Amino acid sequence: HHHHHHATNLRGVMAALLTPFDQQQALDKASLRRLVQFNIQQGIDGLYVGGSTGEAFVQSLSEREQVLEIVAEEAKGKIKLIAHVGCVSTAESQQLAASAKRYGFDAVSAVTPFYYPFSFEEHCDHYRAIIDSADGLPMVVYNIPALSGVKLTLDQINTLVTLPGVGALKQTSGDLYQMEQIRREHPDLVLYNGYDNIFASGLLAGADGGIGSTYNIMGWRYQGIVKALKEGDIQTAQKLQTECNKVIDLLIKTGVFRGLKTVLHYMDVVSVPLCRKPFGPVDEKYLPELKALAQQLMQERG
Amino acid sequence: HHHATNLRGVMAALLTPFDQQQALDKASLRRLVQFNIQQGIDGLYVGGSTGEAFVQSLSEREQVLEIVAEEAKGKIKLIAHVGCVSTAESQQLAASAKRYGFDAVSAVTPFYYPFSFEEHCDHYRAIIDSADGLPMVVYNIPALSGVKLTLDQINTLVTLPGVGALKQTSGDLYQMEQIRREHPDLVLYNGYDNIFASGLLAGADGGIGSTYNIMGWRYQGIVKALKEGDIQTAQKLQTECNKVIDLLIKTGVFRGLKTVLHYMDVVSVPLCRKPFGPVDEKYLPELKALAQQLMQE
Amino acid sequence: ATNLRGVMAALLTPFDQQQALDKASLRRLVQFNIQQGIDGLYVGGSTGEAFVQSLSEREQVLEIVAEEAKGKIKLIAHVGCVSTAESQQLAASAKRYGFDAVSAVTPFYYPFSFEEHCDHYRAIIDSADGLPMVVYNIPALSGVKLTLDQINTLVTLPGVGALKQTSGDLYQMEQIRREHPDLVLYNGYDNIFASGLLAGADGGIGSTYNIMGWRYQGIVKALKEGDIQTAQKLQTECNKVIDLLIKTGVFRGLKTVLHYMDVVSVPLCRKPFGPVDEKYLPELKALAQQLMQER
Amino acid sequence: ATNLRGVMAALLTPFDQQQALDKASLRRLVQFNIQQGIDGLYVGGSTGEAFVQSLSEREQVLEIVAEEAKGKIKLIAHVGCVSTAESQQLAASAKRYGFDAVSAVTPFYYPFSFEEHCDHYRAIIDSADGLPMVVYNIPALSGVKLTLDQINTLVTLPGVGALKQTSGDLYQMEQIRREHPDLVLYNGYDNIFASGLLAGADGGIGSTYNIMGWRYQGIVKALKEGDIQTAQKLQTECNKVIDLLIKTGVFRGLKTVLHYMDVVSVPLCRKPFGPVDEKYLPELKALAQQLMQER
Repeated sequence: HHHHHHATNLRGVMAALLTPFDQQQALDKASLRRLVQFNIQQGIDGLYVGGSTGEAFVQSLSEREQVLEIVAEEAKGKIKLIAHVGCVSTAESQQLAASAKRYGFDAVSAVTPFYYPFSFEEHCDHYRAIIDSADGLPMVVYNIPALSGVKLTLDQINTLVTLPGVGALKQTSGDLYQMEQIRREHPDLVLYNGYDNIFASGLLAGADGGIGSTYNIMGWRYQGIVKALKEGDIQTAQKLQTECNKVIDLLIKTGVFRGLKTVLHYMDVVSVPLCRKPFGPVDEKYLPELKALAQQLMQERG
Repeated sequence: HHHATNLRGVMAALLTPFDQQQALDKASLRRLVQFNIQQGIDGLYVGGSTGEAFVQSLSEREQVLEIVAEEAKGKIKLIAHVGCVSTAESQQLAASAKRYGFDAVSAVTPFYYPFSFEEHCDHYRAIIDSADGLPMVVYNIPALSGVKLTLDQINTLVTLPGVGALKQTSGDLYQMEQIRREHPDLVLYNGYDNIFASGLLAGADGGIGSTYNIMGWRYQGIVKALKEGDIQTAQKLQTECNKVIDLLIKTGVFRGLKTVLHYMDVVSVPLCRKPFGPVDEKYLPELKALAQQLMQE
Repeated sequence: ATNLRGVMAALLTPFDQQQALDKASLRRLVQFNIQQGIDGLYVGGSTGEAFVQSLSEREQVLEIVAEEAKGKIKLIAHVGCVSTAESQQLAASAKRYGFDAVSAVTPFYYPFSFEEHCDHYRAIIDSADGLPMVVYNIPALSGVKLTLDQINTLVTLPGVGALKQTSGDLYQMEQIRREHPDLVLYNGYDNIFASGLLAGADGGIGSTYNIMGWRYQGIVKALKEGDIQTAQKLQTECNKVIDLLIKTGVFRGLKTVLHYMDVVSVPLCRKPFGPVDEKYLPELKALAQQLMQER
Repeated sequence: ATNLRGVMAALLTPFDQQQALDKASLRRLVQFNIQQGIDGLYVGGSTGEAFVQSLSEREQVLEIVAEEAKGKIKLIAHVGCVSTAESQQLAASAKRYGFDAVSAVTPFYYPFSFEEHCDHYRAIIDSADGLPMVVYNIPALSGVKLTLDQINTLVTLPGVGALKQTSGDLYQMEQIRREHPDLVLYNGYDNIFASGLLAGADGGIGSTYNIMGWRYQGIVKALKEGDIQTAQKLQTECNKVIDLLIKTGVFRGLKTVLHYMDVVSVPLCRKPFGPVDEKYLPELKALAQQLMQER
């Protein structure tokens, strides 16, 4: 499918960008800019902006557009930029897609619309409408059954990823039989592994990249896994995945987004490491570990 | 809980009319509000799931809340569903509900992202504060929210200061009985229309539901029949409601209700917002026949 | 199938200190149930710990219960196994012992297609040799998720006279009743019995009927007479007991209550079920005394 | 328990058109596996249709397999039942027949507490009298949802030497390996074998190894050689076969391929399993021919 061929340039390891907030839970613009540069300096292939990790679903459309605009100013032409524009509403999703186009993003993406049960035909129309509003930007279908409640069959996934204008699939599923099945059906499809804690295994199963939240603090590790596997150095790939999972273990305990924001706070990137309500603060007993992790990561990096 | 005793009854979960451009249809909203008042409904639950809240902006939700208050304040009870995923957004809507003179606020357990139980409690606390004296109706709908509260957690939520009711959209009638047993004075709304009679028997003392927009009097009739010990009439009414619900599930529930209301000369354009699609045209004869049946009744 | 309508205790299987069948306690439990005014017994079901018994042990229980109670109350033999052939054996034995009906749980563990489920029931019905089949639906334990349409096909199979509906979905209970006005339809979850009857069930089969079957008969009566408050009160009292039994473990909690009622010598379930925690013994003792004083 | 590390076929149990054990085909299937170069056999498991056989039938199969294979390849006896006592009888029999290890699925149908699962394993381990235990985790069929902490407790019980992990959660696979660097850890889902090895499994137990065990051994080899492309190519070929087997039904599909390889006389599973849809026979025959020519 030629739409898959035309999206070849989107293959890679893309950080799901966090949205920094200030003490009053408004956008912290200076921290957002610092975070974008910090990701570029890690050697990340691109950014996935306004996704789950960006706390999109506790932001308004206007807030999401501001983030999109700022990220484009900072990063357009330097690394790939995918705009997650998905809302429950098709119309809202289209507005964000239109804005992504205006700001010069390389792609758009939409989570399968959630809360209300929609038919598969309704899902397909949703993506079509957003693709039209994206005005040439390729679409990354975003599948995350754990949070969306949307339970697509493989046949449905196949239809979705071959809609005109779709160039990739962000597969946030731990089912690696299905990962292999998708690769086998679509040999040229850009296929992002969505769960960071199985990245090496997802690549082996057929993913050709990833999009993840933990890439913000250790994206070079995931780059290092791609490299190890390409060279056939399985031991280095396993070692890196194991180190990633030790960190993921801690972030699951602390809360993932806020744990990441706190680590980035000790890396001097984020000024105030809060998520938006109803997310609460990181428990203070985890602070030594998170600071320790921040120190560990800079020392292996710098 | 005995304070909020005035919130007991059968409250329609109000639909939000739209036009073919997907804009709010305010004329049809007003007509639908009056249609519900004329049916003898006890109140309206505004901007809930049935109201298509989660495909509207805050401004749109506020516009609807305002119009309903204009139409119905003082005539029937008004509950504003103000729930968003965001606490701050939910607080804005709660403050607006207060301004418009609603009798109560409500919020669905915040969804998509997993939140801890403590995070849920703080969310409700913050909204109650912004409601500034309006009692809170905790809204539990596990099937759509993905939030799996334990009974003990439900107990903690419903006894938070400012909480006067639970909207229990759950088919587990053991838990319905357990909630009634623990909280003898709690206003407890049955949320699944197709078990209303059984929910009342288990302990609910009223309900909030989408199908009440077209046949609210049948649910009042179940309440009446059960108060008089007339099981047979209660069962017959529930069976008739379920015959309708079978059809609505086939057609799509919100858009089916809006189509019935369209044939009743209430709603101009029976559309839901995208990504909801239109009613399959093969169902229109059944939906029209139903409107006629219900009007004659 | 109309004569199968009613309130039937899901009989427990008493065991001795060595986990073998305690035949004397079994006989005592059967009589105890008859004296409570139960309409019948459902023997060798989930509650009977069927799935930790051999086929010969299950036959032994069936034979003895028939000795005790045949002619006096209705007797339904749960003959269900994963294996069809094993299920057929028990069905043939039920017929020999003179049971009024057979029953089989949807076969579990391995996923079977719906037509495989249908063939399974057909085979068991053939082996039942004229005994009506009670289809037994319990999704929470069986893992089998039948659609309403599939339930409709199952309950209309030649030879099927009833459905034991162990589901808390009371929309579906009403739908089943509406589709099949004459079907015998047993409410399976004790803790919604009053509500299940209201939705369309015309009786029930349950584990807690062994210790308070008269309360459920009382709910049927109260509803028949339009005494909704009495029905609700009885359901509430049943649910207070069910709360405790869920804490203690239901089969062993029931056996322990029956032990304090002088019916069951040794109130053990079969391994891997463990014993009742000793800290719940005062509550279960208090419960037996209350129920005995209640009659 | 390093000696248990490897690629072990979950042996199918052949039956005839009467649904009786086909012992001649069992012996042939055992020999066929040995000649494929399999490391061992896991006997009377899910794939062996344990849960539609009597204890005696399961014992007969265990005895025959030991006769054919003892000392030539590793032998693991799946002795698991819902009942602890039944599981203990099979464990004692496995010991008598000279098996290298025993295994038990988490007991299913009735909800048991985690303590009750542990005591179940302790009892089976005692009856195995020195044979190491392979804890068998298969959430999708058993309905038992163990936490990582619970799995950690189980795999460290005295006498446990391995975990059969039939779960597609490869985060947990990695976590288990991280916690227990020396634990024998079998990948249970054949269609993610290469990925499970990468996450931390050090071998596997699977149903499809009966017809293409050498491919899985080839994946283990390719990964140790650091040849990722060959590991992927092999996994892709295994999944093309698995796609077909899932369409046909896996056990009966495997038996049908084996039939065309002249190993199994009658490719039937026991009722309530039905026969293969005849429209799939051309595909299943061609697969047999392909696989015979490849080996």
